[PDB]
Amino acid sequence: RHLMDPHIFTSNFNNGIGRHKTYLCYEVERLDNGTSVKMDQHRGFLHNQAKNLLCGFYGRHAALRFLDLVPSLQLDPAQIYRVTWFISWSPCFSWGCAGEVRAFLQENTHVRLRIFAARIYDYDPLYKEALQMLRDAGAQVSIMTYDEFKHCWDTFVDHQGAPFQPWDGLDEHSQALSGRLRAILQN
DNA sequence: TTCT
Ligand SMILES: [Ca+2]
Ligand SMILES: [Cl-]
Ligand SMILES: [Zn+2]
Repeated sequence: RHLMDPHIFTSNFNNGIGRHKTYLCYEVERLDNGTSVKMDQHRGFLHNQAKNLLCGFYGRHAALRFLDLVPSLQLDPAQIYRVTWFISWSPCFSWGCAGEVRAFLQENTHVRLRIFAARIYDYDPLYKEALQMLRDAGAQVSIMTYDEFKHCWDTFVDHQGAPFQPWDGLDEHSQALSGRLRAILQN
C-alpha cells in the first residue's frame, strides 16, 4: 500500500527505454485446495540499491533485495505460494543474482517464482544463461505484455483514478522481446 | 538513454 509514482513507473517500465536503475513490483498468492488466494498484504515494490563506490555503498540488484525481504513475509513453509515479479530489467548472471535466486528456490521450496521482465538486460554478456538457469530452476520467465503493464499500473502505481495509457510501441517491443526470449528458452 |  506504498504506491509508486506515475512518472517513476512510466519512465522505468517503458519497454523501449532503458534506465540505469531497476524497479521490481511483487505479489504473492497462496495455492489452496486447487484455487489461488491473493495475499493483498504481501504486495509491494522496490528498486536496486545503487552503486556508489565513493560513499562505500557497494550496490545490490533488485532481485536480491526481494530475497532480502522474504522473511518479513512470514510465509508458511508447509504451504505453497506463487510469487510474481514485474521487473524492469531481466535478472543478471555475471554478478551472481540468477544463481542466488536459484539457490533461494532450491532451499525455499514453498515458493514458486514467476518473472515478467519489461526489457532484456543484455548488457550482461551472459544474460542468456541467467534466463535458462531460472527456467531450469522451475521459475516461469516471461516478457511483460500490455496486460502486465496495465496490471502493474492499476495495482502498484499512485494513479489517482487515471486509467493506464500505453506508450507508443508497447506491443511491438513486447512482441520482439517475447520472440528473443522464446528463442533463448528453446535452447 | 542497459541494476551508471
Ligand atoms: Ca497478469
Ligand atoms: Cl539481477
Ligand atoms: Zn544481478
